[PDB]
Amino acid sequence: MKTVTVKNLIIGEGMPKIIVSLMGRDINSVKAEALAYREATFDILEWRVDHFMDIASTQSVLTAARVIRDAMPDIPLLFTFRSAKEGGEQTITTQHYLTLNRAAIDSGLVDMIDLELFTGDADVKATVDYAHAHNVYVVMSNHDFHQTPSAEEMVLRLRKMQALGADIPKIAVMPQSKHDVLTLLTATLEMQQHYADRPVITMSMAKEGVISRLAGEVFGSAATFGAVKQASAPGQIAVNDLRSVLMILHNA
Ligand SMILES: *C[C@@]1(O)C[C@@H](C(=O)O)C[C@@H](O)[C@@H]1O
Repeated sequence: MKTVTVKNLIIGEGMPKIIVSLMGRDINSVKAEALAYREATFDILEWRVDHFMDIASTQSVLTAARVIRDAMPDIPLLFTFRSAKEGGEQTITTQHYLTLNRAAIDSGLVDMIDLELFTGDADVKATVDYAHAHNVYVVMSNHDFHQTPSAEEMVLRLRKMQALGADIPKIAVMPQSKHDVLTLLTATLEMQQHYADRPVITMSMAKEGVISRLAGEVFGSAATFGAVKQASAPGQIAVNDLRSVLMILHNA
């Protein structure tokens, strides 16, 4: 295992780390949300850039990043544009997606970026290498909002992310049955037992999948998302309740 340490937070050891997502449409709402979020307890702040309406302007995006970092100078900060294809709020070109992520990297404001695997292997690998050349970690991600692949498919998808240089592979999948929740836990455990080179983040979405957001320590999901006021994906619970459960499991 190669853990990821960001600002003295060690991802891939101990209790799963709690991530919350800040969603603001404009600079004013990003400011307001940052001030509210800094009164919540969590480990990693994700900025969901795809909720920001002035996405065409790299400088407006960088201004909003500055607002967040000013509000929370010491927080691990994850910059994520989630494409509509993968459950996000809007669609941009691959070129502009890469431009925004490279700008985030260059700014020095962000600790990690999210890169979607299915952007394309060559673009992903180049962007991973760019991030690493500038001391930024990559959460490489995939989201299926319709269904759950087989455990074997999910393992191979996470292993491919490892192979492309992901620091932290991530998969979120939609259960169509309770069995699919167990499939996601089975894939997660297979990574822990047999492919434990990098921390992985996994989740089964929606209400049926909630247990997967709680059982990260035993089966091997290195982080979990909670909601401050609004969920950033189906199935997230209130962040204080998430924290309570994680602590109970860690100390059981
Ligand atoms: C990583 C990610 O896609 C996971 C979502 C989830 O299922 O909890 C929340 C998103 O905000 C995040 O980008």
